[PDB]
Amino acid sequence: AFTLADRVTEEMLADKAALVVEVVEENYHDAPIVGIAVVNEHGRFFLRPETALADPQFVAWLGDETKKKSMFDSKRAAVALKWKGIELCGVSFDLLLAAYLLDPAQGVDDVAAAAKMKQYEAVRPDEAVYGKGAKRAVPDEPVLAEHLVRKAAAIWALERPFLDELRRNEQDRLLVELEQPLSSILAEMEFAGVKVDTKRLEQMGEELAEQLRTVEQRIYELAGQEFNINSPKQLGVILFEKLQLPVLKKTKTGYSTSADVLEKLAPYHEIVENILHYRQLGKLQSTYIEGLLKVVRPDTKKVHTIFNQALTQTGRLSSTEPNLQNIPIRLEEGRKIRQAFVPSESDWLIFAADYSQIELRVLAHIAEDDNLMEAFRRDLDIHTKTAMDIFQVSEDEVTPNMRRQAKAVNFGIVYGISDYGLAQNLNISRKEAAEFIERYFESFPGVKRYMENIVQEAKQKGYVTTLLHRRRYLPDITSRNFNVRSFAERMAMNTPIQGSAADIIKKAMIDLNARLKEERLQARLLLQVHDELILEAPKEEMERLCRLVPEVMEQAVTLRVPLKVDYHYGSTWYDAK
DNA sequence: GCGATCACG
DNA sequence: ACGTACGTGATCGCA
Ligand SMILES: [Mg+2]
Repeated sequence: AFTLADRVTEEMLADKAALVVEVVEENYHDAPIVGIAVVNEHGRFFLRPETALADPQFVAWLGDETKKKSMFDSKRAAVALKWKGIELCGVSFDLLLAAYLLDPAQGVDDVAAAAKMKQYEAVRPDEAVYGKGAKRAVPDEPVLAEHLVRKAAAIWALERPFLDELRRNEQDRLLVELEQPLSSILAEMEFAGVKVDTKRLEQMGEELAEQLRTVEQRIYELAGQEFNINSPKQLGVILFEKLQLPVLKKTKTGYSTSADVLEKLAPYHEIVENILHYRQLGKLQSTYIEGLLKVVRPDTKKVHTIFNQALTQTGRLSSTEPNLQNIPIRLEEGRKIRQAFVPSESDWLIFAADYSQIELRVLAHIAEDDNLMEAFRRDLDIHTKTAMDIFQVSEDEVTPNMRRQAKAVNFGIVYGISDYGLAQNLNISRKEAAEFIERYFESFPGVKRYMENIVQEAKQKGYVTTLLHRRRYLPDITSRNFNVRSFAERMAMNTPIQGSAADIIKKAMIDLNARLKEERLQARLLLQVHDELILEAPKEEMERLCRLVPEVMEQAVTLRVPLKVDYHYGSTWYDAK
């Protein structure tokens, strides 16, 4: 039972409560709050938001850091409230982040899924209540109120068991000192948004519609026929049946036309280079011009991403609607998209700071590999040094092709090395790749010992860990299926590296936000892209940021090798290079 | 809805 | 003998 309240009472404002501030729309930016539930020592309450959020005592309670709240996905509530000019403080327990740290593979995305981890089933999945996709809707008040009170009651009854298990895992500080403070910082970043130069985007797309038409007509002429270049089935028929190009592959999905296949097919027909170019331009038009403009707010011309903090299996963030972690940079034609990402105020600039080789520096630290540690203590070009070691040549004798192949070896080492995977990447034989790998481990025997030991540890304990005690369970490590077991072995090798790098930049974000506040700088974090942080600030703060941001990022943790941070700034994101 | 594809670190 | 590089999200075509 619970109270369907018509007005806020003092009983509802106790100094510890489970709080539900329900936002049903997936994108919570400027979205409605459909209902509120409070569970505390005095009872269970459902409040209508138009009543509660207009009540000064309830708003003061929400903003009082000394009034502690337990929630699920507090960032969603905090951001929805920010759009209403209401501050949420005092969130001491977030069940979504607790569940994520205990086991990221559960895919916990609602209270019911977290509750099932502790045999609590007296709450419905959100999808059962609201529906999926187009059939989605807020139910009538009796159904909605019971659901919100059941979620608040579940949070109330799950905080202790979840904290107990986090404690046993030595993850309690990871929740309270890393993920929960980070959630508030991410909320600020998403709410600030990034300003988009939409007229430049519209022009850029224009440059693109003309070039697409040009290459599309060239492809039709070369194919001797007009067809749907973007259809995988149709392209494969044109290439491999009409034009009779060679098929170097498997499976029975018609034919693969991925860029790695087309790059090998290019010497056989002029059409292949044009299809690759058409693919590049069409990706920019559909995803990064048209798709971006769809989610720009028409009034402010800002995009407000949502950073999913409880999704990836390694501890990284992800970014949605739009994804601001995969904006084009590698080819110049795509890189120009970043000219459309601009500071949100006049006379401000974009400032970008990135870790240099954080994953291999983490590997040097965790493996305690003498040669790799010394390479970073000398601040060597790690791919040139790896080439020197594996091909047994002096620095002057490293050719560009040697550095390229050594770089691919380094990628494989971080991903979880295999002769098959390296051979596929470098387009060489498994035996040739195995020789590269053997040479690598002769030069980096500590890395070899580390990789052997971490796979054995994953088998023994059932999971692997990161520097700050994030965990990933790997039950497939004991599979008698070669493919299944090999997947788990690569995850055992990769997750402590990628995940520790994620831990470090998350701590850097917390440290940076604190330093920006101490210095009373106007600079603000806008984005994180795995190993880099993107800020905007007044032009008059650039000199201070050039010293502050790299130092904070470099000092976030202390490893057996230095951390190194590069930085750039300019008038647009493109120019911060 | 799902696989293929390609964008990023 | 075995055959996938690690981690993500958006779009498209097609069933
Ligand atoms: Mg970098």
